[PDB]
Parts: sequence; structure tokens; C-alpha cells
Amino acid sequence: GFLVAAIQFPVPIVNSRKDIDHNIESIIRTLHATKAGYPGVELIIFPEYSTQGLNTAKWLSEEFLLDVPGKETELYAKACKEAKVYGVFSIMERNPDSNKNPYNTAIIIDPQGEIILKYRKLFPWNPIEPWYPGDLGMPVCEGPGGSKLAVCICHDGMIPELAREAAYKGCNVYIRISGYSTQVNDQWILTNRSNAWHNLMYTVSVNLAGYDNVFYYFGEGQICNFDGTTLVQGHRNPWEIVTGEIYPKMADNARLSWGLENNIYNLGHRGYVAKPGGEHDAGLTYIKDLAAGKYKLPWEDHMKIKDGSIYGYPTTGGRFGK
Amino acid sequence: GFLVAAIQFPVPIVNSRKDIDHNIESIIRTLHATKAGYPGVELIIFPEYSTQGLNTAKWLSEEFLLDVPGKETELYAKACKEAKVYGVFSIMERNPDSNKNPYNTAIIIDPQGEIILKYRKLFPWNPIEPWYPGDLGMPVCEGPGGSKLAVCICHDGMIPELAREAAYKGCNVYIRISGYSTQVNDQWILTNRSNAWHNLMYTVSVNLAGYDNVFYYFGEGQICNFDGTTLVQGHRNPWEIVTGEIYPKMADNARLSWGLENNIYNLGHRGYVAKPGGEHDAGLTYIKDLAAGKYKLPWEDHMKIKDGSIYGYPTTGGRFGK
Amino acid sequence: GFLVAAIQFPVPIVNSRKDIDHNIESIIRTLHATKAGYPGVELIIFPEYSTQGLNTAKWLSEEFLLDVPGKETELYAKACKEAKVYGVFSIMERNPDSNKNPYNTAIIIDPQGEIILKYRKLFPWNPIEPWYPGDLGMPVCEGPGGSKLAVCICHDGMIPELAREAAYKGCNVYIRISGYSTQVNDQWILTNRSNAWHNLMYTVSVNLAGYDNVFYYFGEGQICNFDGTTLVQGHRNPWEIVTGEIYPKMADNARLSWGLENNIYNLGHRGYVAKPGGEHDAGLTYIKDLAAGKYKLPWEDHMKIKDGSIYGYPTTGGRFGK
Amino acid sequence: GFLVAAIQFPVPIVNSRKDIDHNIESIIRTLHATKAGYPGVELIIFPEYSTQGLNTAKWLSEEFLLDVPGKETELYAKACKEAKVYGVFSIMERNPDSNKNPYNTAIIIDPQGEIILKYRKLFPWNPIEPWYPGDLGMPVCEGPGGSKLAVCICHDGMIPELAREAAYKGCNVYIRISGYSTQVNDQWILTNRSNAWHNLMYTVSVNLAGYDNVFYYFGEGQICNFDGTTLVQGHRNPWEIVTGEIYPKMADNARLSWGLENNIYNLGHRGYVAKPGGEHDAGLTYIKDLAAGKYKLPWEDHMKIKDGSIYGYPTTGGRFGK
Amino acid sequence: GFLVAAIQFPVPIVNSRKDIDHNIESIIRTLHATKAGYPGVELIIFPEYSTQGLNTAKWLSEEFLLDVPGKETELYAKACKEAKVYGVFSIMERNPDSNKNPYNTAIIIDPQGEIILKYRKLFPWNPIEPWYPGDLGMPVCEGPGGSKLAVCICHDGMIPELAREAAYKGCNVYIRISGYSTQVNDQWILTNRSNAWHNLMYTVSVNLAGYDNVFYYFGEGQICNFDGTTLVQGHRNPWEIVTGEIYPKMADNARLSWGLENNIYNLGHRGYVAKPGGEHDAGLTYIKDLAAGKYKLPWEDHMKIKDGSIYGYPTTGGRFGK
Amino acid sequence: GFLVAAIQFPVPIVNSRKDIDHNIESIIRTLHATKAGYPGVELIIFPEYSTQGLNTAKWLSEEFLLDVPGKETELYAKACKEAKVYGVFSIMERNPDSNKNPYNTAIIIDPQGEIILKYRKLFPWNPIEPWYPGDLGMPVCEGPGGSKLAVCICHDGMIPELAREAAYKGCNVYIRISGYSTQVNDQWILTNRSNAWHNLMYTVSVNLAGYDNVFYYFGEGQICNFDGTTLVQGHRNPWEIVTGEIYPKMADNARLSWGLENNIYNLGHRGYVAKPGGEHDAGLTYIKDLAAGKYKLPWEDHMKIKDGSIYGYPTTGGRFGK
Repeated sequence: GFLVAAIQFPVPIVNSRKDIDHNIESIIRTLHATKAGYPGVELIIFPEYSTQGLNTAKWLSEEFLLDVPGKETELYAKACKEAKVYGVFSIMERNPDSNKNPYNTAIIIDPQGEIILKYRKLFPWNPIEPWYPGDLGMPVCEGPGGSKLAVCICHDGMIPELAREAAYKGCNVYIRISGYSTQVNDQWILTNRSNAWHNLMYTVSVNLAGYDNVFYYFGEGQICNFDGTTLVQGHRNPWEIVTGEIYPKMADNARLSWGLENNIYNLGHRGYVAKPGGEHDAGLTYIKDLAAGKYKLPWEDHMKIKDGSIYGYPTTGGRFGK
Repeated sequence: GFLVAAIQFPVPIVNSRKDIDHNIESIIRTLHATKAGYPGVELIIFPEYSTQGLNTAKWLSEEFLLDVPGKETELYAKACKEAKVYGVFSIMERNPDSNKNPYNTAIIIDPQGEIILKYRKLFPWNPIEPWYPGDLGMPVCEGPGGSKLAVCICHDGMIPELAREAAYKGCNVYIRISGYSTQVNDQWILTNRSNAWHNLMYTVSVNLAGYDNVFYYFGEGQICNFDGTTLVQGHRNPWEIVTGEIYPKMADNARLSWGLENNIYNLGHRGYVAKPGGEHDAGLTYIKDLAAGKYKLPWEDHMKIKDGSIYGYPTTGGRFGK
Repeated sequence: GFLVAAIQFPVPIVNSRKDIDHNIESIIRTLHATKAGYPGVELIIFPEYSTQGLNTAKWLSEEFLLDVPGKETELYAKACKEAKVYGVFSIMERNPDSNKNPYNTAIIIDPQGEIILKYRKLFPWNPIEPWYPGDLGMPVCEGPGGSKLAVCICHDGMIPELAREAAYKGCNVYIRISGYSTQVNDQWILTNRSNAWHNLMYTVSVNLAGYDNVFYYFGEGQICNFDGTTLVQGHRNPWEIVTGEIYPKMADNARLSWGLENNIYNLGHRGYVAKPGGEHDAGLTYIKDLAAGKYKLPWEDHMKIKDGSIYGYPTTGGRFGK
Repeated sequence: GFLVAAIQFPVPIVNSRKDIDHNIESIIRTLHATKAGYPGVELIIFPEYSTQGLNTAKWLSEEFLLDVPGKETELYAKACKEAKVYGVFSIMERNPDSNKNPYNTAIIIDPQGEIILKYRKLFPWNPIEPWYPGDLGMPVCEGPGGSKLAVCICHDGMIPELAREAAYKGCNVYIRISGYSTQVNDQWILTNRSNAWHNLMYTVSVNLAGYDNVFYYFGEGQICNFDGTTLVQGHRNPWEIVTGEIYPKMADNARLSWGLENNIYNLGHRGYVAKPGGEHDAGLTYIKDLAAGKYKLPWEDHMKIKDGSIYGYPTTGGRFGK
Repeated sequence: GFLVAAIQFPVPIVNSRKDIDHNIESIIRTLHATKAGYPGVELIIFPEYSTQGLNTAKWLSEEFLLDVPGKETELYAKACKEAKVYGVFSIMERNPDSNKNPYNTAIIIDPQGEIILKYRKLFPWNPIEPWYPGDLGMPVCEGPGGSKLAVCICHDGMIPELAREAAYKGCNVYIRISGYSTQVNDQWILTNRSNAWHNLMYTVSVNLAGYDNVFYYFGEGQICNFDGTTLVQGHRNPWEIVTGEIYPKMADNARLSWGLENNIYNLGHRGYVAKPGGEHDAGLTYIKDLAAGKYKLPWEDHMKIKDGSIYGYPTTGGRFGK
Repeated sequence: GFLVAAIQFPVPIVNSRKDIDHNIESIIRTLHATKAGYPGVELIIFPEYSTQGLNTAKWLSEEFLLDVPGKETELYAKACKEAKVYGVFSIMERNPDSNKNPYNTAIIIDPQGEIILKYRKLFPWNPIEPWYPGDLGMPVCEGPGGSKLAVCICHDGMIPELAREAAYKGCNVYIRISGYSTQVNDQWILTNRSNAWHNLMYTVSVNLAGYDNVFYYFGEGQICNFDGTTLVQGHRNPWEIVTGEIYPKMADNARLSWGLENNIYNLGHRGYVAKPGGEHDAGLTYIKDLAAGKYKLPWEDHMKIKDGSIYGYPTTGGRFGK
């Protein structure tokens, strides 16, 4: 067993690097205050956009971008080391390739102050977000109490194949950090439950409290059990700390022991009672197409939104918003 | 739009071919009565095991197995032609390959009395079910009111990749016929919603009212909108007819028009705003593994249930239970 | 199976025998209209006080009391014969013993116009009700679709021993007719479920819509399955007809077949696995006391309400309120 | 007022006396940890099977049986004395009659380390359980804050006459300890509420978290008020401590003061407004039959499950499973 | 009593007067179909924008504006006369004053084809709506079954003073027709209840199913009783007809008879028990200010949105958008 | 941000001044215990009737009446000063005009022990309450964390114009203290939400636990956000302390920044997009009538309850109950 905390962090309007700097210190203070309030906490999770805020007019500028690792990550690392916790942070990351747009990035730091996981948003929330598609796949790392942690970012949680990928690489606690999941709220709660059940793992998810100096009741905190049951649903309050005990080994034992419920095994081993080992070929043309890089929906040639021109982005490519 | 009916059919105990012919006449009587009571109905759906019941001591015997097509499906065809409806039926199907166990099969018959869809359960419920894993993939047919119909069977609905496959082939109304989906009731309801939302399609799902001559309140009927909202949830009553109006073209239009919510498009075109067309490589190791027939969970080594031995089934392959 | 209807009947203020005859014609009109609107209905149930209302200043007067049988029940009999339904009616009944207060009585009339069940409220609602405690025990009759019907009246439904008694005599559909079961609404719903589950029988229950010429949204209609699940809960509307299909034989089969859930059997055959037949002595001092007419709670000494003095009723016995 | 705690205790697989020994120490540690966490707690309740676990292959063997009192109870007593709490424990008890099967037993120990209540399961959960029917009736004892405590075991809570018996002997806080009440879950919650309302007493109930080294989310904790309202419903978590304040004197005052709600008085005093003292004869043939030891259901001669042969028990009698 | 129907009307995209005439014929077809399907219906209610849709680029153009009365309302009148129902329709109305923007208007037509009520939206939804604030106050008319009907439009229903005004003029059934009341869904449901309870009247309210050729599940239909209880809440389906029986005289009787609950009376007769007649001066500075045309919030000075500039509208007055 | 606490205070039967004295000390002890338990609490709220109880036979007597300020208020002031909190208290206040009935009064004391707000119930709960209508309007004061506080008493919360008045004078946290709001329970919860939403302010409300030495589960505690969402709903328990963090400046910023949601501004500025400044005349005859002191409902001449004669009060006027 271990105690997790998801922070419904309220981010003020961010207009400069100095605002970002104060925000980092706010996150750090919140981290220590949480560990003081909950002395047994081992994993503390901050929402998407909680470092740099949501200034859609400035968020592509060099002033608003960070390196991972960088001086800001080292401050987060120091705080994790002092508090002796795992921490999850959201950073809009300057692309090491200056000819590409920045990434939407998540890091897990351990109680030693080492970054043990770095994840780039694989499915940017299009057509609104300008972030370059992640190139680091879906990584998994060792966490507290026998957990194998993985993080996705917000809209990523809408993709069941991504939750499957985390599980397939060993994840038993799947973290989702979100920036604004309100107005897609039912579906966020829905997929947090389905991501858990489909894969026999816990899910721990958080949404940012707010970003606009006015309304800070958009926050969410949800912990789902490996059967898909919501164990904890937070109230929406600014600064709300949503907590619960997680037993990663119980998820592992379900995966080891269960028959009827073992859907993650059944996927690659269809009908193993009648056919020893199961049928290893799933069915399933989309799987073969996507592996080959030729996923194509039958209605693609009549679709309306296929680039960011509806929000004022170039449809050409390359770097922009400097 | 078209009106759909899902029948919470109660099957008695089945001890003979006499009892199976009785079920067939009962289903046909129910079909006509539903059309009489709901003149606008275009699609009538019967649950898994509604033809042959759930006699686990007899269900692999020749007496308990039918051909698809055969004289029995011809009777169902006659009824659909007479009622001028589409009908969905469950048949445990004799495998033409005598070295292999029977299939668990679903058919859709059109208002002309033609079988327009034949599907063999891809994911038998293991370790309890002895059905051979299906070999007809996930087919889609033309249905009423602009629908593209596909059917899965019970446990199939737990596999999110299979709902994706149906969608990828055009499905906008995904039918799940179920036989004993109680005791996993919460997870059944959950995935009926997630299957809909993930893929921007309707789901229409039904469970058998009962099978044991005693308890007939296991029935379910659930219709979900393409946003994942449950539109209709039936009461649990034997013989309950759960109906609802479906608008397949509205699902089509969502798929054509939506940007932020268009997860099915995003899967194969990740981050198309900064990279034109998006990245066609999703991630994503399990997809590539499964496509190649080499999906392997890291913990398969220590798993307890990988054959039907717990239920007394032989573990070496071939035809059994005759 | 048979279809049942419970009528959320609204009674006006009753100030005369003229008003009572008006209620009688209104109930009869409602009975015919229900049969017209629901051609399959076999059992129609009216609430407590639906014949004579709730005029606490007149309800013990000769003008406000009827004989059972009498010309009024003969009119109800005529209606049931004409409609070919079973009907349940409430009558405040003149006590043939002139030294005793009237009874609060319910009858069931069959489709032949015969009174096949007569029940006098065993547990008048005290201290407010002046009705003489019933002396006809808890009778059971033959009803439609294989049912064994029994009726209790309102406050009667709070006594779990009485639901047991009905069951012990064969009842598989237990009817509760109620007159002002608001303000105890939660406990009414609760016991309708527990009465069903405890005894493996259906419960069908109705409350009067209102009685005071102003507020007619006190009505309830609730049908519970033999497992205690509420199958139907009506909206609160005056004149609302709450209907549902009942399957009395399914309750019979549960009682015949069930082991773990068969609490009604267990009561008189405790632990039959280690002791054949079980122990026939349940425990159990109150049972023996009550059987002997000597049930006495340890705190009776200090109880505040043991007569009708709070309501102005005489405390010495005999006929009053004439 | 006093604070109660119900422990959703997780029991590991038990294969030997040494496993039982470690389990006892686990319970003891949990007891002290609870009192440390909740300094005001006065009553701490452990679930059914929490001492010896659930090893249905070994639970009738001498190695798996204890005496009450015995060295194991004295360890529980010592812990209660040190912590200064009342504690409730579950013990499968070797029958002092070697020709009879063991009992399913519950004890209450006071803050002095004295066993002040010993209860043997009156209604073993047949046909699965081998325990001999209890012979100690339904005892009641003095507890904290003016409570009169009684305990039933699991399936016992399904019998309303047993809750009535506790109340009749003075109980105002009725404790139910359960081993696996999941899958009869709705009905457990239902009867915890009805047992309370019927008798104007609090109910405090707990279910074992799990028993199989895999799944530990079967736990329940429920506190009902004397009006039947659920005051506290725990989340299901291993090790969850469900707490609430109980005011036993408030239950007593309701019993002393109430009229309309006083169903427990009405049972033995039907219609006391019309008939001074009420009618002392309830109605009620089953009551007379059960007092005489001749409770007989009309359908008994056609029942299917009347001995433990469906699970592999002798139908002869005597001691077995050594 | 009378039966009411609220239509969850789906409007396509409207790009022309051709499309508006199409909506008109669609509404008329719907009106007849509703009467055919619900023979007892006396009042049929269509949502805001159901005639002309929600084309914010064209909605102020002459092509998109109608006269009230005009040839279009005459067609609606013909339909109501033919169907013998009362109908409620939404019309964006050309302002006869050419220096002023059009009104957002609702009419009620009686079964004789007469316009018996004309209302211009008093509270346009600002800053998004350009409609001139209504100048016909809050009128009330005679409706079916003893009703006094009044209609407000969408955002109007957020103003509790306006529901009071309708009531003060006699209204006992308050109709709210709405066009895009999603995203404020919780507050819409809430105020429909509070408008009813505050004033002891029924509320009947409807929202448009959709307007954008894609999503038509925004529809709502809600009927609240005069105590504030929701009697009927429709499912969200395009074309859904939400019906319910209304009893206007029961609301009248509450207003006549009730004491404690009679808040509408209390407002103008505060504390009439110690001061005969009550105090006629309510308090109460805003009432006096608003009456005098000088309502001013203390923070108006620092408010951000006090004109339509955020939406591109001119801020200086006069007719625009032609 | 600041933490509020509402106390579900249980008041015993009060028969003398000495009982009142002990009750005051009980309130004081509760105040200190709350601040000790919740060290960050800044505002502590006691329910209506919590000082003098509810003795309807004695509550108009001089012995049962207090002065405000007086020696009893000074004891409350001392406690607030020592604990360094704002406190809200209920006092039945002797009228300084001996020819008038006493007031139902509420006070707010600050952490300096100064009474900073005094409010007399404007709308006594007629026809039951004898209190003289309040003459101090609806005052507002400065509270903790940038709040502007106002209090209403119980039935006052049923009047939306009163909540509007508080807001209009700057209130951003509207407190409602209630004596017995049960049986008007739904409507209390309803209006706590609507009072919040209508005015974009928080509401914090509490009901007295009980008053009769028997039942103390009538308590309520509810905190609503400025969007009308219930943030905290207490369980009903005697002595329950319902707490939550309030961010008064967030309410202020919503009022400053919002457009579509800004109903409080729209009331006095109807249609400001089309007409610069909005239309300042609301509509609205009742407003003009009430400002002029001639509020008159159309049905007033046929109303039944217009004085306290139904409960035994003089209909003449003046002082009574001495």
C-alpha cells in the first residue's frame, strides 16, 4: 500500500517568466504543505499547465518555454528530495529541434530528486493545441509500494490503446494530468474508469482548478480501482488535495490470478480453452494498418477539421509562435 | 432515424432439441408481437444463448448444435421477412471442421429474409466457454435508417480494440448480445458507454433475462449515444422490450465534423496541427506485437489460468464435449 | 404473468354520505377507465380511505360507516364483474358488535363479482386511529396468473411478522394499501422492499394521492420483486396509474429451489446441514411470549403513549365517536 | 454518545495454526492502531472469519478450531484491556460436544478484558456452512455510552425475528459481522436499515475485506440510525476503518416517547386506542407454530435444497471434517 | 387537469428564408403528429429559435426576421385551429421602429387560431444576443383546464423577479422556452424548480434539441410541481415529446389555503400575526431603486462586460446587423 | 480563503431562565471546542432558537426574552474574543417597545467581541410564529477573508428578493440560520442553491439538530458555491460540525468579470447590447406596487390563512403572551 495525492492546483494568469517563477515556487510550497498535511504520502501529482499556466497568446514564445531537464526541473527535484516523495509535473518543453514546435511534457521525479520518467503528449488536443506529437512513446517507471507508473496527458486518456500500451509495459497505476477537462467532463470520468477496468490497473487522475484569475472550480480528482470502480471522487475546490491508498500488488495479483476478468490476456490469446494458447491473430484490420502506418478511416475524404486553420495556425508545418 | 428493440428474453432450461425448437418458436412469437406492439420498429435484437440456452452439460453435443445457415435460421428468416424487420439471433454453430469445437455465432437477417451478417464470437469467455475463437473478423452490414451495423457477443464487448475495429470498418450502431453478464453488471454498463464514446457510435446492448427456470431478472437493455451517454436503460423484467430511436447519420456527422472530440481520427493522425497529416506511427509496442501475432504480457509466466483445466476441459486441443 | 395497476387515487374532502357515494362512483369510473386503458390488467388496487376519505371529525359516525358486504360493496362487485378484473377496495366497516369501534377493512373482489378476501386492519395506526384491531387474521386468496394474494393496510406494512404470516400461508403477492404514508415515506419504501426480500414474494403497494382538497401529490405506487428490488416506483401525480407485470410462479420457484437465499425456510429449520431437519426451536423469547399473549417490552413501564389521550380519545374502552 | 469503529479487515490465506497465530497478532495490531488513530473510540468491531480466515478445505479440522474462552481469546482480552476498548471478535469454536460440529461464534470483550457476551450463529448459512446451530439464543450485554449490545453473524441479519429478539431483550445497538456478504450486497444493506427501523435501534455492520490473497475490496461498513437512515456507509477499501458517533439513549427515548413510529410496541399491543392495552394476540399462526416447534411452510414437501449434499456434506448428522 | 407536451425540436442550420419556411412546415407537421399521438393534449410548446434557428451571421438581416402577426404566424394559427390545441411558438420579430433592433418574441395561439398572448424577451442573453429588450411586460392569458399561462424566454428564467411578476398577475403555469440552455444546464433545471416553488405555480420548460446539423442531444423538457418538485424530466433525444398532466386549480388552492408555505403572500404582508395585515414595506432598497429606474450594483464601476464589444457589436445604439 | 463552520447544535427542553443560562454555556463550550478542533476556522454559525430553545408555551414570556445587546450577548462576545472568531447567534429579543411582540434576532460578533451585525427576522414564519416583523432591513457587514456577510433567519431564505437585497448591498456570503426546516427540507436545500446562483454569492446554511429531548437528527449544514452547486452537504448528526473553505473574492471576480452568467446585473440593465446601459425599467408591476406599499395578489380576497387564529393568537394586534 501507498498514499497518493492529486492536487487541484489553481494557476493565476501568467504574463512573464517572472510569473512562471512565482508559480514554480507556489507548486513547491504546495508540495511541502501536502507532505506536512499527509505525512504518509508517497506520490504527489500536479495537473497539466500548472507550471506555465494557460496563456494561449504567449505559450509558444521562448520566454514561456523550458528545457527538460533545466533549472526549473532541478528546483522541482530539490523539493521532491527534501520532501522524500515522488512528484509529477507538467512542463511545456522547448523542442531541442528548433525547426519543430515545443512539446507538452510530463515528468516523474523520485524521492532522490532524479527524473525517472519523461513523457511527451502523444496526442495533442487538436485542433486547439500547437504542441508537437510526442516521440518518446509511453514510458513506464518504478514507483512507491511496488507500483509501475505511467503518465498520460489529458486528451491522451481518451485513447484506450494508450492505456493498453502502459499496461502492456507493466503499468499498474496509470496517471492522467489534465489542463481543462470540464465540458468533456462525463467522458473524462468515464474513460478514467474504463482505462482501469480494461487493463486491470489503478487510475489516478487530476484536473487543473482553473487558469483565468476568476473561476477555480474546474478541478477534479479521481482514483479508480482495477475493476473500474471509482474509489475516490474529489469535490471541486481550489487547492483540494484528493487522496487515497493504492495497493499496486493487488492489481498485479488480479492479472496473475483471474480468468473471466482477464481481458488484457484474452486480447492476445482469444479462445484458449478450445485452442491451446489462444488465437494470436486478434481479428482486426485496424491493428495491422496502424502497425504499418496506414490507418485510414472510410470517411476521411469528407472530414472537415484536419488542420489548425479553424484557430489560426499555419497548415504548412515547421516552427511557429516565436 | 429508426426505432430499435432489445428483448430481455427468458430462456427455460434446455434439455433437448425439443426445448430448442420451443425456444425458436418462442423467439419468433416474440418477434411478431414486438412488431405488432411497436409498428415503427426496424431492428429487433435477441440475447446470446436465446436459441439453445445454457446447458453446460449438453452444449457441445451434436443435439445442441445447429448449422448456419440451416432449417432453423430459415425459420428466423421467414419471421423477419413476414414482419419486415431486421433481426439479430444467437446460434451455437456446428464447426464444419470436425477437429474443432463449435462457434458461438450471431446473425443479422434483413426484412427480405436474407442473412446479411454472420459473426463468430472472437473472444469466447474463458476459462468457462469452450467455443472456438471466431474466424470471420468483425463484419459490418447495411442496416435501417442509414446504419452500418456490427454485432459482438457478450465478453467481446470488454475488448475496446474490437469496438474500434467495428468503427474502423464503418459501424455507427454497435450491437452487443449477452447471455450472463450479471456479476459483471457494472463493467458491462461501463464498456457499453466507453465503446460508444471512444468511437463516436451508438451502442445497443442486451442481456438474457435468465436461463435456469427460477430467476429471470438478469435482463438488461442499454442504448448509449455516440457521446457515451446512456439514452435508455431498461428495467430488469423478463420479456422486457427496451426500445429507443437511433439516428445513425448524427453519429456520421460527428465523425465528419468534430475536431476536439474526434479521438478515432486522432489515433492515426497524432498532432496534425504542428505536423501536417499527423504522425502515422501511434507509439506503441503492443499494436505492432499484436499485428505480428506476438502479443505477450510481461507477466504471462506466472499466470494461473491459461487453459480450461479449472473447469475440467482437456488442455491439448481438438474437438471435445460431444 | 399478470399485469397489476395501483391507483394513486385522490379523495376530496368528505363531509357527507353524498360525498361517499361520489367517491364510490369515481372509483368505479376509474376502475373501468383503467381496464379500457390497460386491456391486459387483471388486478386493480385502490388505496386506504379511498371510499370514505379522512374526515377525523366524522369518521366514527354512522353516516360514515358501511357494512361489508352491503349495497356499496355490491356496486364495487358489479364493476369488477363488468370489467372482468380483481379489485382491491378500502371500507371503514361498521362493527356488528355495538360495544366496539368500527374496523378499517380491505376486500378483494374477483372477476365474477365475488368477495374472495376480507381483511380487517390488524395494526391500527396509534394513537391517531380509533379502529378496532382486526380479528380475521391475515387471510390469503387465489388471484390471477397463479398468485396467492394477501392485503395489509398501511401501518400493517411496518410489522415484518405480518408479511411473514402472509407468506407462511402461501402469499406470493403482498398488497399494501395506504392512506397517509407521507412523512414516513422513506420507511414505507424501505419496508415494501424488506417485506418482499424477507419472504421471497412480490410486494405491490399504493398510497392515496391526497385527501384535503388542496394537495394531491402524496401518492405512491411501488412494486418490488421477491429479491427486494424495486421494479416500479411511480411518479407522484394524482390519478397516476402505476402498472407492472408480476410473475407469481417465479417467486414460487425461488421458494422451492433456493438454498442460500431461502431465509423463510431457514427460520424453522436452523442449520440443517449438521443437524438433519434443523433445529425447530428458533431461539427466541419474544416468539414464545407473543404466542402466549404475554409480549412485554422491558421499558413499557416508562412509555409516554399507551392510549389515545393525546388525541382526545377516551381511554376506558367501548364504542365512541358516534 | 460514543464512537464506534468497524474494521474492513483483510485476511490472508490460512493454511496452518501458525497462519492463525500471525492473524491474531495482525488483528491485535489493528486494534491498537485504531485506538491510536481514533483516541475517542470505545467499540471496535472485527468481521466474521477474521481470526481463522476462510479455508473451506481445512476449517473443520482440529488445527483450525479454538476454544472460547481459550489462549487466543485471552490475547484478545489483553489487547482490549490495554487499549481500554470494547472489542468484537469472530471465532470458529470447537464444540465441547465432540459428537457435534463446531460453532460459528462471536464475542464481545470489555475494557477490563472480560468476555461479556458470547454468541453462537443461530442460522448457519445453508447449504454451504457446516456449523452447528447456535444454542445460546440471542444474548444482550451492557456496552459503552448507555448501549445494550447484541451481535448477529452475517446471514443471521437476514432474519427479522432475530433483530426483534435482540430489541425485545433491550438491545439498542445491533451489531452484524459478516464474512462474505457481497453478491447478496443490496439485501445486506437493505436489512441493516430494516433491522434498525423495525426495532428503533442503531445497527452497526461490517463485512470482511477479502480472504483469497487476491481481492480485498469486498469490505463494507454501515451504520444505520434508529429511523432506518444510513448515517455512515464506508467506501470499500482493505483496512478501511468505518466510524460514527452513536447515541444509544436517543434510541431509548424514541422507544419511550414515540407513538406513530412505535412499531415494536404495536406488535404486542395492536389497536390500543380502541381496546385498552391493545389486542395481545397478534394474528399470526406462524408465531404459534414456531413457539410450538411446528413451523411448516405449505410448499416444504416440494423443496429441493434441504441438506448439504449439494456441497459434499453428509446428510446423516454427527461430527465430520476432522 | 390538462395534458401538456414540450417538443425537443431539432432545427437544422438555417441559411435562407427557404430554410425558415422549411422549419415552419416541420413545426406544423410536428404539431399535428403530437395531437395524433396524444389525443388528450391541449398545450404544445416549441423551443426558442425553433422557427428561424441560430445563424448568428444572418439573424439580424431582413430575410431572417418576421412580423408578429404576419403570414407565418397565420400558418401556425391555422395549425392550432385545425388541431384544436394551444401552441407556443418562437419568432424573431422585426421591430416596427427602424432605429431599434428586432425582438425575440414568443406567442401563444389558442384552439380558435387566435394569438392570445404576445411576449417580447425582457432579458436578452447578453453580451451574445442583440435583441432589443422587450416592451410588453410579462403578460398572462387564459389557457386550458383553468390555467393562467405566461411565457418567458430562456435567460428570462434566470430572473426570479420575473417569475414573481407572472405569478402576481395570476399565472399558475409558467412556460420557459429555451434555445441553447446547455453549459448552464444545472442552473436551468435549478431555476425551473425555484421559479415553481417560490410562487406556488407549475413550471413547464423546454430546450431546443440542437441547431448545428451535427449534435441534437441538447434538448430538455422539464415539468415542475408548485412545491418545486420535478414531476417529469425528459430524456435527451431529438424530437422527444415530454408530456405531463397539470392541475392548475391545485396550484390555485395552495395559494388560497396554505399558510406556512405561502411565501408569495408573505412578501407583501410580513408578520401579519403580531401586526394585523402585516408590514407592507418589505425592507428593501433594491426594490425601491429598481422601481424608480435607478438599480445600481455597488461594483458596476469595475465591471468588464457592459456592452457587446467582446462579440464585435457596436456600442453606441441604433439598428445594426442588417 | 477562509474556513466556515456551521454547528448542528442540539438544544434540550428549556423550562426556565436557568435552562437558558446552561444553554448559553453549552453554546460557548461548543464554540471553543470547534476552534480547538478546527484551528483555522474564522466563522462559526449557530442555528435559530439555539439560545432559548423552542418552548412554544413560554417563548413569549419575559423570563424567556433577552436584550440585544445584554449580559448574554456579552458572554457570547467574550467567547468570540477569546477564540478569535466571528460568531453567529440566535436571540429572541424583548422589544424595546413594550407595546409590541418580541423580535426573532440574529447577531454577528467579530474576533474583537463587537457585535458588527444585528438582524431582525423580516418575514416571521406565519401563521405559527408570534415575532414582530423586523425593522432593521437586511444589513451587511465585513467578515473574514474579504467577505461581506449577511444573515437571514430560516423562512426568510424562502424569499428570493431578500437574497437579492443582501447581494445588492454587497453581500458575497449569505448565511441562513434555521430552527426547524425539516418537512420543508427539499425546498430549503433548493433555495440555498438558488439564492447563491441568482446573486453570484456563497450561501452557508444551518438547521438546529433538535429541540425536544428525544430526536436530534433534524440538523442540516449546507455550503453552496456562487454557481449554485452544493459544495458541502453535511450528514445529519447531533453536534455535527459542517465545514468548508470559502473564497469571497472569487464571488466578487465572477460579478466583475462574467457576462452570460451575470443575472444580477441584467436585472437592472436588460438588453444592454441593443440598448446602451440596458433598459432600466424591469417590466414588472409587482416591483412598483411593493415599492409603493400596495402589493396585492389577485386572489387575496378569497384566502383562508391571513392571521394567527388557527394557532390561538389574537387578531387584534399589540403585545401578548406575557
